[PDB]
Amino acid sequence: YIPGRLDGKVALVTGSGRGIGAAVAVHLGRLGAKVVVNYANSTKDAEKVVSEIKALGSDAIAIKADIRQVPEIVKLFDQAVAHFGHLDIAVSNSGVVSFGHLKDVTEEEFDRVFSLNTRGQFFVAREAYRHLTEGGRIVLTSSNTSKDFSVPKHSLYSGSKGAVDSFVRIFSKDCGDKKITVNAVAPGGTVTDMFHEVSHHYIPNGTSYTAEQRQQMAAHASPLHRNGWPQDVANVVGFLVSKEGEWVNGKVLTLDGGAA
Amino acid sequence: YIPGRLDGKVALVTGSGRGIGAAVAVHLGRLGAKVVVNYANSTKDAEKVVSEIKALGSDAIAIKADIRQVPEIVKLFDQAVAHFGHLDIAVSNSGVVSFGHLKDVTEEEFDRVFSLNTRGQFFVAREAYRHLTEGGRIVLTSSNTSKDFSVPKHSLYSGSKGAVDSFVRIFSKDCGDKKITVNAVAPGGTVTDMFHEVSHHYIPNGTSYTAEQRQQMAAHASPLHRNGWPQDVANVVGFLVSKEGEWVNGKVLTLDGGAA
Ligand SMILES: O=c1oc2cc(O)ccc2c2oc3cc(O)ccc3c12
Ligand SMILES: O=c1oc2cc(O)ccc2c2oc3cc(O)ccc3c12
Ligand SMILES: [Cl-]
Ligand SMILES: [Cl-]
Repeated sequence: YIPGRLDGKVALVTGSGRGIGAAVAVHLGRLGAKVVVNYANSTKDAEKVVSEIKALGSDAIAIKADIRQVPEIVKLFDQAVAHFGHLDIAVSNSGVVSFGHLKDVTEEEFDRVFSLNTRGQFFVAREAYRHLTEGGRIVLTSSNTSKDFSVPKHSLYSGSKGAVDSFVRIFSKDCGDKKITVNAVAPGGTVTDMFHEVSHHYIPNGTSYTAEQRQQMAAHASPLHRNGWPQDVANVVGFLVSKEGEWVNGKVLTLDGGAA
Repeated sequence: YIPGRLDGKVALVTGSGRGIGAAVAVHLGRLGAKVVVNYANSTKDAEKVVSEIKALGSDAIAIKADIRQVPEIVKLFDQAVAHFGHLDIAVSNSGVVSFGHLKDVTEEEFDRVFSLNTRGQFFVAREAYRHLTEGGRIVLTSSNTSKDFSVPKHSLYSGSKGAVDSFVRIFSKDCGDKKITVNAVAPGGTVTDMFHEVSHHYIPNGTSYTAEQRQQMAAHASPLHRNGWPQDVANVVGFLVSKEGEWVNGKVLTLDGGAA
């Protein structure tokens, strides 16, 4: 047995096609877990991630699910257990971003956001509790915008994650009857191929700066003067889902490199 | 002009039929506002509240709305403005409580709770922003269970209010362009005719105590050794919606008599 490692464990990771989720899936594999690469859209991308994990020496399988549909969350978890025999760890990176002044937010947008970010993650936790081995791990994704960062015209998204913060604190109480810990990670601005299409929303008069200037401004918000990267979040998830992360339970960890 | 008072103002109060909302509606009337008594169920009860407000010397009107239905929120606010000429203050006391272990929470229950407590209150705020006079006031209802109090088997409700906390902080940014402040009150256990039917959920082995013992236990949780009452919340709402409450903006105030 090697401390910090996940040898002999089985982990399920949602939102694995891209960005943060992909880095998390690969990292848990690097740590020695077999990985269910759950994803929402591109099967080719997901199989890419599977292939990286196998190249590292761990087994993986891509299982698609629309996490807005609770019946698909149930089948995802059933299939995860049937394939690998058991499931120890469940990490949700499922979510969508949204912007707009309160006055302009529609019913349809509210539902688009809450169905995935809040309702979807809630039922990922339910199904993880139901399927997990004793002593397991659940990690959901919040955001620095929930409590630590105030962005005008970002109320809907901020509240979608505020819900998750409260969920995990109470989930840790309920899930203690299988000795499963429940936490959330709350990333700040993290660079992916999508960062550049939305970074203007986070800066006053953002469209009057170039993408590169906006990335650099995001970098300077941390006193370390660099951007957050998907590996930064994976590193912390990896610790939380390890044996050694056990005493962190019912908490939300803001991962912004010291910006707040 | 009398500091703290609301003379010449028009206020709309949701959830006014009963409990906290009723006390809030009557209080804003006692402070000199004309009141739209919005309610969900009993018209007779709502007209009772209207009658109290008129007996105090202020005008009031009962307008029903199902706050789960955004089209009815729009009409409620349109009708409020058409009746009184303008609207200055909007207070939501809309919500339902829910209990259950994570493992047993259904899609239907999630939706029952979030549609009112979170989605409904969000759109009350939207419509209040859209209809309010400059310099107005929006107050939503959170709960001590959002952040300050951890109740096992209460994750769904806790997260429904966690969302509201994040909403109001960001709403205060957006609503500043009409100089409207936005806050929430987060009551703890507050005695109403309903308190006794659910107080067992908040105490380990609660059903093995009598209703009166449970009420007394709730009283002892505050270092003032009394229960919270609807007037306790009304008093604070009244301050927030006054001129003198202006510098409290974007905040959630936990009203538990010092329990936390
Ligand atoms: O581009 C971003 O994407 C994000 C995404 C999130 O989920 C949370 C925060 C951010 C975020 O914060 C910033 C601060 C700046 O000064 C500049 C850019 C950003 C920026
Ligand atoms: O009965 C209650 O109803 C509530 C309703 C709420 O919305 C929040 C908190 C409570 C609450 O906290 C308690 C603590 C005790 O020790 C005993 C009873 C209660 C109790
Ligand atoms: Cl994905
Ligand atoms: Cl009501």
